[PDB]
Amino acid sequence: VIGTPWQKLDRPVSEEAIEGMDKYWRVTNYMSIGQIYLRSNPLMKEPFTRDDVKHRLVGHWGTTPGLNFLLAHINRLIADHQQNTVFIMGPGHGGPAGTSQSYVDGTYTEYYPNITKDEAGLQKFFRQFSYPGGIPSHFAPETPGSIHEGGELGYALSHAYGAVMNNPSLFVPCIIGDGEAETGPLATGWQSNKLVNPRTDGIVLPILHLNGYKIANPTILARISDEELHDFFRGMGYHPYEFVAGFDNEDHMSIHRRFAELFETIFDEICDIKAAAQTDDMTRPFYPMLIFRTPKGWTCPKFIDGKKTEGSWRAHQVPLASARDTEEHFEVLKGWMESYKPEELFNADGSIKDDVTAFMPKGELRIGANPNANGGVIREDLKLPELDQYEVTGVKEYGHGWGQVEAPRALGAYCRDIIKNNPDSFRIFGPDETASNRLNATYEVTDKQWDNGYLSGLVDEHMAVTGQVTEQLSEHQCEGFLEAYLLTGRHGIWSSYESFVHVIDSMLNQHAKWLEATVREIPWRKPISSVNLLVSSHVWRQDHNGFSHQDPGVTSLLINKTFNNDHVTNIYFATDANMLLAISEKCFKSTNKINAIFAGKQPAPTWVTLDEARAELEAGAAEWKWASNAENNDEVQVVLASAGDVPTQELMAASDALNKMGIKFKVVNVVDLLKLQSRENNDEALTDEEFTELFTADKPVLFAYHSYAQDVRGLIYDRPNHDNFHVVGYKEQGSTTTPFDMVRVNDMDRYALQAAALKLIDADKYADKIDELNAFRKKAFQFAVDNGYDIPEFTDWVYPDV
Amino acid sequence: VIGTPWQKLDRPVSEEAIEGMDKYWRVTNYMSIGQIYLRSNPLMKEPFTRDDVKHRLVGHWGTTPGLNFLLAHINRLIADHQQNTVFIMGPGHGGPAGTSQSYVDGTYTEYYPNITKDEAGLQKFFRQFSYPGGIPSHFAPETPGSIHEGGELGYALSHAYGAVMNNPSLFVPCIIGDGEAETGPLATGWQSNKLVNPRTDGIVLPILHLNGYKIANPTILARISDEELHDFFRGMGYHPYEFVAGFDNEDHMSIHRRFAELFETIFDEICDIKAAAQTDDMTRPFYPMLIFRTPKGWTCPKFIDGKKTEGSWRAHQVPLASARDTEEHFEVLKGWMESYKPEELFNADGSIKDDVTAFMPKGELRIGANPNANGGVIREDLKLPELDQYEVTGVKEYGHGWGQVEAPRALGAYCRDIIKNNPDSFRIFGPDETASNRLNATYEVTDKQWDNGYLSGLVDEHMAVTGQVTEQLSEHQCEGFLEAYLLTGRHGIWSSYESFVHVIDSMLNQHAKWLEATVREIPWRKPISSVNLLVSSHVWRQDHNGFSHQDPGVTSLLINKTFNNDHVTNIYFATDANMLLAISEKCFKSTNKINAIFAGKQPAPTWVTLDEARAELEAGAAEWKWASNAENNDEVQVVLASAGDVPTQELMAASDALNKMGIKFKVVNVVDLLKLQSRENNDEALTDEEFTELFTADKPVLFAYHSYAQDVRGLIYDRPNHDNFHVVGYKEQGSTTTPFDMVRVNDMDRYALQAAALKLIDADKYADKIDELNAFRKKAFQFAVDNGYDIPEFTDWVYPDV
Ligand SMILES: Cc1ncc(C[n+]2csc(CCOP(=O)(O)OP(=O)(O)O)c2C)c(N)n1
Ligand SMILES: Cc1ncc(C[n+]2csc(CCOP(=O)(O)OP(=O)(O)O)c2C)c(N)n1
Ligand SMILES: [Mg+2]
Ligand SMILES: [Mg+2]
Ligand code: NA
Repeated sequence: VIGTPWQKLDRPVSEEAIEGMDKYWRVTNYMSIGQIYLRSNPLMKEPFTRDDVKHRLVGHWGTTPGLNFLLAHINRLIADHQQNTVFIMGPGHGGPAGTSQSYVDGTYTEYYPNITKDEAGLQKFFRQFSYPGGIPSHFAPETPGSIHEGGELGYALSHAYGAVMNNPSLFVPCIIGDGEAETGPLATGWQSNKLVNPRTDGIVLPILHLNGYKIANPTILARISDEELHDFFRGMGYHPYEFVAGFDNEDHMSIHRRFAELFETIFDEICDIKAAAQTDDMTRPFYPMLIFRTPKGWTCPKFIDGKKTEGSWRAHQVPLASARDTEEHFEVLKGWMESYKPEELFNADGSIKDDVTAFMPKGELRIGANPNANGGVIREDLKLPELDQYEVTGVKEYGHGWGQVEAPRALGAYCRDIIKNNPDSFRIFGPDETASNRLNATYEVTDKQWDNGYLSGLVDEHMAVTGQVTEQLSEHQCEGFLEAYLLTGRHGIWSSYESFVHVIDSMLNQHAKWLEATVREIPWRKPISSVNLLVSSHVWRQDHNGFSHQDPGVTSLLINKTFNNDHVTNIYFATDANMLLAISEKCFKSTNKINAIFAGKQPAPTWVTLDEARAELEAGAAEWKWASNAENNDEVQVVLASAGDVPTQELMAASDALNKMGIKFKVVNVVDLLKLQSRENNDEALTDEEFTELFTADKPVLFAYHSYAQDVRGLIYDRPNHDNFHVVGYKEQGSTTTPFDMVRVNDMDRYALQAAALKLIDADKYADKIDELNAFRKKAFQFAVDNGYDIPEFTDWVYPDV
Repeated sequence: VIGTPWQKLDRPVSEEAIEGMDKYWRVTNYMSIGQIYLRSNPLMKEPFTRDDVKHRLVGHWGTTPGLNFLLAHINRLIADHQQNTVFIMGPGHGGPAGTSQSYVDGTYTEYYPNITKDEAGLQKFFRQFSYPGGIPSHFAPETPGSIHEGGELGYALSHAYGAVMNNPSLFVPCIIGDGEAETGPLATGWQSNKLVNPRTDGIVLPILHLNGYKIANPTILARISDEELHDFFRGMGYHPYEFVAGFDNEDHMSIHRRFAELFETIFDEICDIKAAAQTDDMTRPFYPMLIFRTPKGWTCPKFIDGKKTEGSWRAHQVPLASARDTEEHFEVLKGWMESYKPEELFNADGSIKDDVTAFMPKGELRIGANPNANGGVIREDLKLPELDQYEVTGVKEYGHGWGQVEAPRALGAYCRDIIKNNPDSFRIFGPDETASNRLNATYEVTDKQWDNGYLSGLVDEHMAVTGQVTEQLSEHQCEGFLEAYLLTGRHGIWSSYESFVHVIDSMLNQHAKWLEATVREIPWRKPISSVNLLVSSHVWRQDHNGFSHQDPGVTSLLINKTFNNDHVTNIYFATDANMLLAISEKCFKSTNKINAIFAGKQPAPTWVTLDEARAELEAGAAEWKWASNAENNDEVQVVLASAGDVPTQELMAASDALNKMGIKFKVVNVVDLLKLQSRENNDEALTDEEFTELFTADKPVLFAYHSYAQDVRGLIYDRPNHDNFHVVGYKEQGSTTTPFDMVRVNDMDRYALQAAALKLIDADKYADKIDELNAFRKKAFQFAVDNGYDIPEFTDWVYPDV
């Protein structure tokens, strides 16, 4: 247990804590200006001149003094209440407030010992910000206290609410840009309070950083009427509180005492909710939220060159951009930095004075030290059930190609038992598609968590106020809740229709960037559990939905996060349920990855046994020798290779026909796609030797790919024999139609694959046969048009091993 | 002018209009069930049996009777008020309601003459729905009345509000799923009423289709308290009205008269707002919105096999899934279809009776006929200013490589004059980045439109209640507002930081799917203006922001919409301002495309004159003969090729050094990326002959690519000489650092490009020189680390032609 959660003070905030927070706000504003502007002379010691100013002024002042004021007060709250706390910096461009926080709390020098608490360390700390060889301008993963960089805005609320799930002792003050609140993902993030339980989850306090402006415009929420702004928050289930300061001549000590009093009223309401939830965990409370309305750039010069800067969008990035180049801007910078009175905040040796930090929390309650902001320190491996009990044993009993299993059901049973063994640390998220993607075996041991109105057992099923599955129709919510659930040390999986994974392409990009920077250079940030995404209800079988639902291209996005032997991204094609089991175990043991797990939810054959899946998964691609009919590679006339459930079923039927014609081939199944890349691009890929053993040195290779052929063409560009591959993939053809027609129109059906194999072997010899196969594809299409189902010769085919 | 806009009735709705709407609702519910369930016998004529039921039951009933009821009432409104109207079907899976609407209004048989108004046409209409060789299950572009398919949910509101911009006569009732309202893009779409003006724009009426459920869960908005739901809408600037029906035994005629009365009160409020805005166009009104709370699946069987189906998520997809297979489900289907009393709705010949449609609008006011739902019928070409006045004439006057122009400023001036010449039909959208991306020359002739609070001329600049630029910090809003502005017949452009274009990858996928289906098979849907996106503030120069802002990969997404010689997608690399001008003119003349226009906003050289840009753009890739030093292709030792402003600047400096060494090369610039694909993949690409003329038949090619190398490797896989290309691209390296360091760490700097050229020519001979160049890259990096700016030898370089 960290601290003493949800305790009220029952005395006023002390005057010493008020004095300490004003000194914090002054020193963190002074050091944030020093990080943006100074390359030397951090204490302005004689002579202080333009030569001490950076030659490239980069970074963002406007948000920063607001964040520094909130951080003084959240620090005071943590210390006085001993409250386990992680904050979220929505305006992540306020990086200097997050680095200043960790430098004051002492974690900065603990994690970066060269950056010491004295004049030399402070000089290094100022220069390194947003500087070559230095550190980022945002609240990046290399800053203690960060689980959210806030560069791509929108995800502050889903991260906050995912951090509190199953974390009943944790408070998260979530600071949200008022410009960020104009994004789609932030606007739906406020609704998450219908999806957490005040007994079994922790508490988010949204703090809208309503400083009036974004980069070059006012914000929508700051300029609507105050009545509308409070109705809006009350309508989303909050009790809004509003604080306004800095627009008049109120002295800063008075401002701190009024804010401390308000924050204590808010925290007491949060403690009342937490106490009441011990008894009534079914009534959803109106959780507090705070509208914090202060001038953008607060405390900077009111006008610069005749233009209003404090209280304007003009304060967003770098005011005084000529500070190194003109004596006029320099004297303004000098007066601005002097206004914080640093001679009162630092000792002669350059260390921040004890009276500046006496009010701060200590130990693991410090924002920079709390293990929830470095969740791999808390993470334990999952207690996994043995995988063999889930195996589809039909392949062993009856043969390769057996049955009509819906593959994700085996993963549903495996996840049900992972939840039973890990009942508060593994969650499932889905955008109203957990049952549609066939993971509903999980409801045998838990419920979908819904903290909103119930009506009747005739409609509400598998649903309760606490539970380990969460659904909302928003891929941004599912991906963001899971990312923070992992960042805080826990585990989970989500599923999405494949075409709609694209809604969250950019969130995958950012969490991959967070992993890239972590595995490269932040070894104190310990490994977290991977993002596991079941990508299902895929392009080949959108029977009720059609063309808008046909887009497997998240493969191509994921390929753009495969560099530097970081190994943070995996793309897996589950050939059947036993392959899906073997991939899922590997994913659930893995850390520091995004694992995209492709699997079809339609009834489909099972190709391999579980032991076979385990071996083939490790290599990444495998010959299926029981399907190949060639003696050796030299007798091969064509290599039949596939990745994906439906391309594999059509390739296997093509193999059956080609065997019956007397054609010699081998069959290669591909599961771990990036293992096709060269070793020069991927030091864990097949070697050239192993790749040539599979694909041959010089025989044609027909490759039936689940996604866009471009992916495979690009990945194998420097591989031996790559000129001999013919990659057939989805090609933006399809609608609501029958299973055969959907593969027919992308030349992926068994008949077109058999024709393409013959064209690669001898197009002249097999010209008539290729025409007969193309005519059969037309007869089977007319059959579907006339009859309303596919030709039995297509539907009824079973691999002959069965 | 269409109809008589914004007119009140000042009499009650007639009883004949009530009788007509109930007959519409019955016939459209009956035909929607017929589209999902029947392959023959649409009038249930003796014998009606299981053999008339489809063998594959696909499609979605639950939303559909709600939409059919709203469409009866919107049709009655249009006819009685003569109101120019386009609706939006947010729950686009209710396709059978949109096809039934067009079949009743008569547009279906006008556009599809085989689908006649009689028993044979009705049989064909039932069978073809969601059927092989037939039509989609959603409200696809091939349905008259659609500008929004609604397959990927979320975009109903941004499309509605973009359709009304500069369309002051147009009413848009926007029907929004209550599950769809849980998405990010829909949640921020409600805020668009701060961005339209009630005098100069038209009026959206949001209608929340609050049927209680999504696929397998209740919805957040249906289960929060009613007080919260109305506070929420009032807080977002609406006057909420709520209608509840179908949960008790109220007869349907009574329901229609109560709804007609409410819809008239709402429409009168909208007419009051429109009249008042003629005089006061600065006070933002509280626009009506309608909460429409009815049971999901309304009018279907209350229980099926003991499970509650009407008023449940169970009604979402296909109830009675055994209708063909068991006599029990069949008799339920038979009784359900009989309950609409089709013998009263159709004549003996199968035509819908006159008394069913006498209340409907006629002519171009019909939902299926209105030209705003087929905007290419209204679209006129833009009146474009002559391009030569914008040319950067420095290349002609002083030489190739001249100056420090910020390229988008030339496009800003060109757009300013396009707005002046087309003052109500060309808009700019940006997510608070129009000025940051250097398009603010537009504010010389218009303002950013902001219909929300003003405070002071010291902060509000270039901003007014009417104007032709729109900014909100949401890429979903900008892309959705523009898509509908184009779909309704107008023109425009938006700009985004490159990394964040990814937020709307999935919207690009869907608008490309809408274009694919239109150019393939819907020739009555006339060409619309293209989506033009300036992709700027790119990966090489995110000086204030860093690694989260470094992701040029929308190239790779766009490559997955390049099939079938549809030619709906273009990827352009603007080498400099004159190239950007030539690309922008081509884009602004183009139709039926998505044009992604890559350009850097940093000060940069200008390489080509405007006439040169015009020629080179047409071919797609061009030799720069003034930069090449080789006699002919056979004397070339390496081809130096680049795509993108910064790769081109570094390649040109590498060319200068290589010339000075005595190395023979040629320089090829690539602007129209997909023109590198083979003709077999793209019938408008360079031919093999033209491609070999540029890249040689067998010399090494060093290709400095702006984005991820994978893209170029995949596109050239079947091109002559492709094995000799070495593609250098971004590789997930970088942070907030200097311009040289950012290209250094991706091996893109001039020194690494010169080294790679030497390694391709003779790695043994030039081993020492390659070491010297790699050491210089380390000295220039240490220089930046020590001094805080790049080495003058790097920054001060100018191509020697200048
Ligand atoms: C998704 C996304 N779109 C665009 C941007 C570009 N951008 C960086 S800061 C910023 C304005 C942020 O304004 P606000 O949230 O109000 O922050 P503050 O005023 O506290 O600086 C924008 C538009 C972004 N970072 N993320
Ligand atoms: C962005 C997105 N995510 C997921 C889906 C999958 N899906 C199709 S319908 C649907 C439920 C829609 O519920 P609602 O909007 O309430 O529509 P209605 O109840 O009127 O059928 C979902 C989850 C989708 N179509 N779009
Ligand atoms: Mg702001
Ligand atoms: Mg619904
Ligand atoms: Na090759």
